[PDB]
Parts: sequence; structure tokens; C-alpha cells
Amino acid sequence: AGPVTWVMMIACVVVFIAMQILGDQEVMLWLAWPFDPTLKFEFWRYFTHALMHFSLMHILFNLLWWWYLGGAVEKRLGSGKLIVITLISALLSGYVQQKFSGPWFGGLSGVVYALMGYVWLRGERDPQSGIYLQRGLIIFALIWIVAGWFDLFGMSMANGAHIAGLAVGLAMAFVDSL
Repeated sequence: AGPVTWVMMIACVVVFIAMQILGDQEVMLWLAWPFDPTLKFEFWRYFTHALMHFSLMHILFNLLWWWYLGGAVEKRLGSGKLIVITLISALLSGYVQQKFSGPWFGGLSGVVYALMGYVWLRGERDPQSGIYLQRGLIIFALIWIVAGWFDLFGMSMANGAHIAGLAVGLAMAFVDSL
């Protein structure tokens, strides 16, 4: 795990603590996708929705994936590559989720699904790079996208952000492996 891996884990933990103390809403006032056009110039909001988690399990699960895949990507292809996947995936996963959900969504799984698709397809097309997804985690990835289609867990899953993140990941793997 390099500095981008670390910093992101720090930022998410800081933001999570903030959320338990002040409550989720107060942090979301600052960090949620813009709900109102008065806030459209608050550029950070297109990304910061990725830093909010709504339970200990939520942040643990997201961060374990982030640490494993983000660390793999930073170790092999550099900080700059992890930053670009992360920033584009956050923006577009956020863009799609807000269409269905407005501001009421958050977490790093749009980004993690980008890392999934990215590491999966690059490792398929370009084994040379030395990054790949174990089929176990490929299978896990697909099941939760498919699980999302049926609104299980009282419609608690950001299906838009997952599929968008995967599309971005696959896309940038394709372009990169050309």
C-alpha cells in the first residue's frame, strides 16, 4: 500500500468518526452530491460522497476492498494511476447514483467496482502488467451487481454507482491495455 491507498483510508476514517459524533446528516451537508443548484460549484461534492459510510460494517467492508485492490494498483501502476481511476470512477458513479437517488447515497464501492473491473480486464487482456482479479473476487463482484437488480436489504444498495464504477474500470482497462 502506497500513499494514495493510505491517505484515502485516513480520509474515510476521519469522515466516519465525524459522522458518528455529529450524526450522518451534518457531514452530508458538507460532503453529499449537490442536492440544489446553489451548491453546483462545490466541486469536491462530485467526489466526497465516496468518503461517507453509514455503519462500522459498511466502512470495514469498503476499506478492506480499497486496501487490497487500491494497494495492488498503486504497487504496480503508480499513485497517479490509482488517483485517476479513483477520481473518474467517483465522479461518474456519483453522477449515475444521484439520478435514481439524489444526494442520499455514499461510500467507496463505486470506486472499488472501478478497481474490480480495471484489475479484472487489464489482467485478462494484458497479463504482462502483473495485476489480475482472483475468480473468487470476480464471482463476488458479479453476484452483488446481480443482487442489486432485486432491491434486497430494503433497497439499501447503490446499484447505479456499482455498475457505473464497473463500466469506468472496464473502459480504462480496455483503453490502457491497447
